[PDB]
Amino acid sequence: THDTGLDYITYSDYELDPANPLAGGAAWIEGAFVPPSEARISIFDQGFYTSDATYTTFHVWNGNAFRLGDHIERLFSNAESIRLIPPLTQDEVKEIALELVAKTELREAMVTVTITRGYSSTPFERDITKHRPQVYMSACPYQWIVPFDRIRDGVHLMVAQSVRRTPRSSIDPQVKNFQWGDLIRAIQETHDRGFELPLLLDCDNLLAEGPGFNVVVIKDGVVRSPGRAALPGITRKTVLEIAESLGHEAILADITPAELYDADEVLGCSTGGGVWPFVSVDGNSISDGVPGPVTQSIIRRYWELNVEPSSLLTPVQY
Amino acid sequence: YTHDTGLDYITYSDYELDPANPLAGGAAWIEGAFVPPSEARISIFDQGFYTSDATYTTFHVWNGNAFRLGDHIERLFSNAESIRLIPPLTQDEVKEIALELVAKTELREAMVTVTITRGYSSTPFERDITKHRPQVYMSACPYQWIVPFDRIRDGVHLMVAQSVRRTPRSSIDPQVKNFQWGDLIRAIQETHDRGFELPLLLDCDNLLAEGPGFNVVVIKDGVVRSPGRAALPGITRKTVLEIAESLGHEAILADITPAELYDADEVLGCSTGGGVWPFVSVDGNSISDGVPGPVTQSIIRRYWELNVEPSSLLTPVQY
Amino acid sequence: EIVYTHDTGLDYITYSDYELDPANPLAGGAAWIEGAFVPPSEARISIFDQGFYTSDATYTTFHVWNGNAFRLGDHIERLFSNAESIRLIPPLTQDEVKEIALELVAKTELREAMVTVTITRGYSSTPFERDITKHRPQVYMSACPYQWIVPFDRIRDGVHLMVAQSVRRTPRSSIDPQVKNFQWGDLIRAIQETHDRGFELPLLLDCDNLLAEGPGFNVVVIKDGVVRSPGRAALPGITRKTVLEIAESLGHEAILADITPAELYDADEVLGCSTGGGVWPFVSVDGNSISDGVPGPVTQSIIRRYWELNVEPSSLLTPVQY
Amino acid sequence: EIVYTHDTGLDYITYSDYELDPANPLAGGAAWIEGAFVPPSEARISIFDQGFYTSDATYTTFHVWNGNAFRLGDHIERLFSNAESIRLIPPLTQDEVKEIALELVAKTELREAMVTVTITRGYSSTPFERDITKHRPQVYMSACPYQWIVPFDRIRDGVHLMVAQSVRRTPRSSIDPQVKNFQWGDLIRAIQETHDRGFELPLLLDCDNLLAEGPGFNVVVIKDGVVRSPGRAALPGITRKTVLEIAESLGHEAILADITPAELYDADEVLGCSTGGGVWPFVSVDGNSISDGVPGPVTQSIIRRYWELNVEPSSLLTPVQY
Ligand SMILES: *[C@@H](CC(=O)c1ccc(Br)cc1)c1c(COP(=O)([O-])[O-])cnc(C)c1O
Ligand SMILES: *[C@@H](CC(=O)c1ccc(Br)cc1)c1c(COP(=O)([O-])[O-])cnc(C)c1O
Ligand SMILES: *[C@@H](CC(=O)c1ccc(Br)cc1)c1c(COP(=O)([O-])[O-])cnc(C)c1O
Ligand SMILES: *[C@H](CC(=O)c1ccc(Br)cc1)c1c(COP(=O)([O-])[O-])cnc(C)c1O
Repeated sequence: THDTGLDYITYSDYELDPANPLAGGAAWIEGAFVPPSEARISIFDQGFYTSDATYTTFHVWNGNAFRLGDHIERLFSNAESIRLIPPLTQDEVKEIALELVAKTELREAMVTVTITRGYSSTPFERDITKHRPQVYMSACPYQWIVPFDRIRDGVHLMVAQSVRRTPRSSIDPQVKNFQWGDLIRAIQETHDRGFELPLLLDCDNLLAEGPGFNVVVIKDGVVRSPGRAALPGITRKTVLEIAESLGHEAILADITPAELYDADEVLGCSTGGGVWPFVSVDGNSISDGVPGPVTQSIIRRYWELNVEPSSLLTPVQY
Repeated sequence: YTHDTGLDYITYSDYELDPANPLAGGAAWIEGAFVPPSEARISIFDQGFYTSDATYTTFHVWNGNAFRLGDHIERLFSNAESIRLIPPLTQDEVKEIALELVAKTELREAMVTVTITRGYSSTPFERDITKHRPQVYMSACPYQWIVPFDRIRDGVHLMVAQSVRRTPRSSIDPQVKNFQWGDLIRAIQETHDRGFELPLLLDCDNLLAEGPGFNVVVIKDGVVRSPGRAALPGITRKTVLEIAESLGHEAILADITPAELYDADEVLGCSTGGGVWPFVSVDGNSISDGVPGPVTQSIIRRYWELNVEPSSLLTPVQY
Repeated sequence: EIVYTHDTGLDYITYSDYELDPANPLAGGAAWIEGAFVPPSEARISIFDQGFYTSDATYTTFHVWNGNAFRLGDHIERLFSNAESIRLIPPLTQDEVKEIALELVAKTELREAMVTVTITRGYSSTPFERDITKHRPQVYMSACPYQWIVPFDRIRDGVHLMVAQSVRRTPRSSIDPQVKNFQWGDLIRAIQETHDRGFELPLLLDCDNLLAEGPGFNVVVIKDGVVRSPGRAALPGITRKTVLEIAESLGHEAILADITPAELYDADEVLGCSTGGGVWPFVSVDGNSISDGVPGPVTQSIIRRYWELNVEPSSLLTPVQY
Repeated sequence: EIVYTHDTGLDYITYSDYELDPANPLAGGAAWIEGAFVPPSEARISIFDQGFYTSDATYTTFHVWNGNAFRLGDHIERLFSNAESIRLIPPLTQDEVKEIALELVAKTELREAMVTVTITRGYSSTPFERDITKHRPQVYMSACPYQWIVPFDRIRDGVHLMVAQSVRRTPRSSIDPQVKNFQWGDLIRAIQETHDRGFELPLLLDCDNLLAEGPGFNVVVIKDGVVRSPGRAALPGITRKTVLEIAESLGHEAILADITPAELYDADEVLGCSTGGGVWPFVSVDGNSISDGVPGPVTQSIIRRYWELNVEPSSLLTPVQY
C-alpha cells in the first residue's frame, strides 16, 4: 500500500495475515503453490537457455482483475505463433491464477503467467511429440514503471540512437517475450545521456515501442499509436477505446520522428503503471512542456474503469 | 555417458560411475553449492530469466582433459564486458570451480556450461547501478552431439532459411553468446516444415550468418573462409582456421554470398557440441559430387588428434 | 508503323474508332522539353541533368481513355507532394502543369494514352552545391500510346505470381517507395529472378518480411470478404485508391495493412493494379493455386467497375480538347 | 567562361601551364554520344533510355593529371565487372572503350580532367521485355575539367564530418553499393541533413550501424598505426586501393574491416578519398575533435605520396596523345 497524492488512484485499506506463509507474494510451479524464496525453475528448461517462451502480465486493483479474458486470449495466441501447445486450457489458467492471488491476500497486485517449451527435451529434438511444455505463475505487489508525481507532472523521453527494435523477421515484438537485449541497450543509453525513459525506432526509422510500454501520439485531435514494431498492449487497447468515447479518431499507424517532435501531446502506457504523459523528447518540449488536456482526461478515465462496475472486471474470491 | 563411435579417431574412455556418489554423471554449481541435476534450480526473479540479461560459454572435456579452457573463459569475460556486466568471480576462480565440478561428476567426456546473469537483487529499471548483484551458475553433463556419428562420416543436408533472418548487431549482437534464440528456433521449425536436417541463416544484407549452435565454413579453390559479422567468434571455428593454416591454406574471416555457397568445393559445420562435420548438400543441391571433401576430412581428423595429443590446448581434470 | 488501337476480346474495354493525321509530325507520340513540343526522335535531355546522374527526380504517370484524362487532379497533387518530400521546388504551378500536359495529348491526337510528368533538380547545379538558391529545376513530359503490363487474355484468365527471394524492397530509411522514383535497382533484380525461376511477375517483401509491392504495380489481398493492401513499402497508387473505393461501394471493409506471406498463400483472392493496365487477377503464387486457381468473383466485379469508371461521366474525368 | 587551371597554394599539386585553342569547338569540354564527338551544349540522351527512367546503368569516373590518365586499366576493369553484376553486356570491348576515351580527352586539349564512362540498358527495349536478346545497350562518355569535392585550403587544414541519423546506406540486398550507380536517393538525403545540422560532409551507416561510405567518397580510419576502411557497404574505390597500398609501403598494416561509431570517435586520424579530389583529412566528427583537431602526420604523408604517384613515371600512368 501507498498514499498516492492523486484523487483518482487510492489503494485498499487492509492488513496482511502474518500466520499465512504465502501472504504478500507467491508462485505456482509444477502444480504447487509456494512462497517467493522457494519459487525456482530448472536450469534445463528451454524457457531459460533458449528463451523459448512467451508470457503475459495482468493486474488486480481493489480486489478485481482487469481485462483477464483479453490477457489470456493474447497469451494463447502468442503461444500459437511460436508453435507451443499449452498443457492447460484458458479456463484452467484463469482459475489457477485467481486462486494464486487469493492466497497472497493482495487487493492490488501484478500477476505473471508464463508458458515455456519445458525441460523434457532440447531444441534439436527430432520428434516434436517428445516436447513437454510447462506453465509458471507469480503474484506480487503492484509495480510502478514511473512514480506518482511523474504521472501528474510528466516524463522526459529520449529517442535511442545506438540501438533499434528487433525486426519482425528475427524476433517478433508482437509476441510478448523475455528477449530484451535491444531494450536493455536502450535503457543503458538513457543513463549515458541523462534522460528518464527511452523510445526505440524500427528498421525503417519509424516509431516502435519502449522497454515495457507502448507510445501514443496526439495531433490535431487525432490519436495514433505504432502498429508494427510494438506489442498489441491491453493498456493501449483501453486508451484507444477511451479516445473514441471522447469523440476522437483513434488508429494504429506508422509514425515518423518529425511527427513525434511536432505533436500536440505524447503519452506512455503499460499494465505496469497505467497511463502517464511524456512532456519532452530529447530535451525539446512537447507543446510548451506540461501535460496536455486530452492526456489528462485519458489518465482519469482509465482509473475510473478500474473501479466502476463493468464486464472489464473479475472479482477475486478471498 | 559412453558410446561405440564406429570411427577410429573418436574414442570414449573405458570406466564405470560410482553409484555411491550422488553427483555422479551430472551436477551443477548454484549460489556456492554443488548440487545434483534434480536440485539445479534458479530464482524466477533473476533477470537472467525474465529479461534474458545474461551471457555464457560452453566448453568440453575429452579423455579427462578440458579443451581450450583459457580461450573460453577469456571470451566469457569479454562478452560480459560488452553488456556492462561485472562478474562476481575472477577468471582463475571460475576455472577452479568449473574443474572441481567436473571432477565431482567423474565424467571423462563432458560438456560444461558457465553462465553469468545480472541477478535477482534488482530490476531493469534500477536507478542506482551499484545495487545490481550479478550471479554465476554452472552445470556439467555428458558430452552432447548436434549430429550423429554416421553423419560426421557421410555428411549433413543443409537448408538456407527463407522465413527468418539472424538478429542484427544493431539489436542483439550475435558476437555476444546469448540465450535469445527466437530467430534460431524459427529456423529449426522451418527445417522440419521443408524436410531438411539443419538450417543456416542469412543477415540483413543477405550474406551468410550462422546456424543454431554452430558456425559455417566454406572452401573454394584451396581458400578457407568463414562469416566475420553475424556469427559468434567460435572456439571450434578458431581451431579449424588454425588447422587450415597448418595445412598450407589461406584461412580468413569474410563476407560470403549464397551464390558462393552453392558453387563451393567443400562446406562444413563446427561447434563445441560435436566438433566438426561435413555439409554435402544445400537446399537439395549437391556440393561438388555430394560426398565429404578431402580438405574437410583432414580437418576433422586433425581436430580430434588435438583433443588427445599432449599440448597447451589441454588442461587435466584432477579426478 | 505506330500501334495505337487493338480489338481486346473483352466487352468492358473498347478503344476509340479513329485515324491519325499523317500530315501532323506529332501524331501518335510527342514530348515537352524546355518549353518546346517535339517528336519522339528529338526528345532528349542533357547528360548534365542531375535527374540522370544522381537520379535526383520524381514523377507520375496518368492515362487518357476515350478522350478523357483519369484522375488528373489526384495525380498532379501526388507529384507535387513527392517533390516536396525531396525538397524540390517545381518551376511550374499545378494548373500550369495540367494545361501543358493536356495540350501535349491533344497534339498527339491520341484518344487512348499514357502521359508521364517528370520533375528533376536540373543541369545548372551539382549535388555538392553550397548555395541551395543556385539549383534550377526542370520539368519534362511525354505522351505515348496506352501500354499494358499484362495482355488482355491474362486480365480474363489471371497471372502467375512469384515471391522474390534474392532481393527485398528498398527500405524507407534509404530510398522511400512512397515517393515515385526511377531508382529501380531492386525491382530490376526481381524481374531477372522471375526469368530465372520461370514465372510471369514478381512481388517483393520488405525488411520485416511483410508484403511490399511489385515493379510498376501494387498488390491487393482478399480474405473472408475483407480487402487489404500493403501500407508501408508501397507507392500510394491512384489505381489502388480506386480499387479500395470500389470495394467500399460493394459493401466490403477495405483497408491498408501489414500482410504476411502465410496470409498471401491462404487468401481467397489476390489481384494486381497499376495505371499501366488497370486491374488484373493473380491466380497462383510460387506455383501454388489461390483457392481453385481461377479469377475470383470479387476481383471480377472490381475489374468491370474500374473500366465503367473510365467512361461513365463523373468528376474523375477531364476532357481533352482535340 | 571556362575555368581549367588554378594556383593551389600547395607545393605537391601543380596544374599544367598551357592555353586552350579558341578555334576548336570541343576545347575545354566534350562528350561521346552514339558514335559522335560533340560539345557540352549538344550532349543529350534519349528520355526513352532505361538508364534514365529505371536508372538501369553503371559507370566509372577516372582522371587525367599533367597529360596522363591515372589507373585506367583498373577503372575499366571495375566498370566491366560492375556491368556483369547487373547482367549488362557492353557493346564495346575494354580496348575499344580505352581508345575512344583517350581520343575524347585529346580533343578537349585538357591536361587536367575528369572522364566519365557510362553503360546503360538502352532505348530499344523496356524493363518488361520477355526476350533478353532484344536489349540494345548504349555507351556514353564525357570529359570535363578536374573537379574538387573539397577546396585546397581544406585539403591542408581538414574537413568537419557528420554521422547521418535520418538515413542509412542502401543495403546490398536491395541496391548494391559495390556496383557504382546513379541511385543516390539516400546519399542526397544525407547531404540535405548536413545543411540542416550545419556540417561540411556526411558519412552514412549501414543496417548493422557500422561505418559505410559518403556521397562520392570512401572513409579511412587510423588507430595505433593500423589503417582500416569499410569492407561491406562501400564502393571498392580506386583511390581507396591506392591509399591502402601507400600505407603498406610506409610499414603500416592496411586492411578492409567492419568499423564501429565508437572506434570512429576514438581514432588517432580520419581521412576521406575519391577520384574527385584525391585525399583529404577529417579533423572532427559531430563537432568532436579527432585527437587534437588538426591533420595527423600519417594522413599528411599519404596525401603527399598520392600526388607524387600522379607525376612519377610508372605503370599507373597512361599518356594522352594530344
Ligand atoms: C555455441 C553453441 C554450443 O556451445 C553448443 C553446445 C552444445 C550443443 Br548440443 C549445441 C551447441 C555456438 C557456436 C559454437 O562456438 P564454439 O565452437 O562453441 O566456440 C556457434 N554459434 C552459435 C550461435 C552458438 O550458440
Ligand atoms: C507506377 C507504375 C506505372 O505507372 C506504370 C506505367 C506504365 C507501365 Br507499362 C507500367 C507501370 C507504380 C505503381 C502504381 O502506380 P499507380 O497505381 O498507376 O498510381 C506502384 N508501384 C510502383 C513501384 C510504381 O512504379
Ligand atoms: C565515386 C565518385 C566519383 O567518381 C566522383 C567524381 C567527381 C566528383 Br566532384 C565526385 C565524385 C565514388 C567513390 C570513390 O571511388 P574511386 O575512389 O573514385 O574509385 C566512393 N563511393 C561512392 C559512392 C562514389 O560514387
Ligand atoms: C509488457 C509490460 C508489463 O507487463 C510490465 C510489467 C511490470 C512492469 Br514494472 C512494467 C511492465 C509490455 C507492454 C505492456 O503492454 P500492456 O498494456 O501490459 O498489454 C508493452 N510493450 C512491451 C515491449 C512489453 O513487454
